Amino acid sequence: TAKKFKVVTTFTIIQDIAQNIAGDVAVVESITKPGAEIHDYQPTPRDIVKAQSADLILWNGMNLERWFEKFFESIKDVPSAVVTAGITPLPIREGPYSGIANPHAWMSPSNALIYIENIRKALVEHDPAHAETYNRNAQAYAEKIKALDAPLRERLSRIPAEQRWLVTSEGAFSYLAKDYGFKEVYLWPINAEQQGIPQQVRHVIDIIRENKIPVVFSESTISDKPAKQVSKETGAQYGGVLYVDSLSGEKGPVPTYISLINMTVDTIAKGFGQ
Ligand SMILES: [Zn+2]
Repeated sequence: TAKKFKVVTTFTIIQDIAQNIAGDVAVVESITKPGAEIHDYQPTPRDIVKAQSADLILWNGMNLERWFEKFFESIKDVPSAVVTAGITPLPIREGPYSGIANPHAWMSPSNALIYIENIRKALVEHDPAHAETYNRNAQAYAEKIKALDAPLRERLSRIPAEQRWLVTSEGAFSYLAKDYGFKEVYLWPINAEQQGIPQQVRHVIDIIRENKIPVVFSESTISDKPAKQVSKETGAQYGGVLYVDSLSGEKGPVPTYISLINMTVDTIAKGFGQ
């Protein structure tokens, strides 16, 4: 066991999924830090160093990392793999990014199984000496992710279907909402230029009042102020922060992908009174 195979990912969700597949034969690090906004992140010379010292680079694609392709052009002789191949996208509904794939596909546990398979294939291709380990670790982790879906689905099924309105800041939950039958309301369709401008806030407020939706949420990498303004003006409580674009730090309450899905579902369910 000389030097461990080095994997660099764009963001933290992919870091943790890949690290479960890598086990003890590879070390996986994220370019973005926990809590950092990932869509419009501005890479630094230090990020170039980290990616250039890697043996493999993993990214989401599907219009997530607006910075990645320009950044990767500075990197020489390091293979990359997009981890979302084979996932059917949901289009973004409105705004200047309307009609392109919504990148947040990892919020569906079923889609996470495809992330796992794509990461496994990339590690086996670029580090074939450890293929048996990657295959073993991917099978075990896929078992955990597959089993995760049933209790989450049952928990959210307790909310009456007519009342299943998921009101968030970024429209980052479209894949989770599809899986579990929630209608989707948001202050902005995807992180970008305008987040909480008028017109956006007014539309969400109107839907909340028309349907008597009991709760609204924010997310861990963006401002909570728009959601709190919406809750102040309506009958909805502020349900707290959902985790989608980043894990917490490893000593925080959301250290892993499994913890992120569980925490987000638990926070939604509690917002609805379980
Ligand atoms: Zn996002």
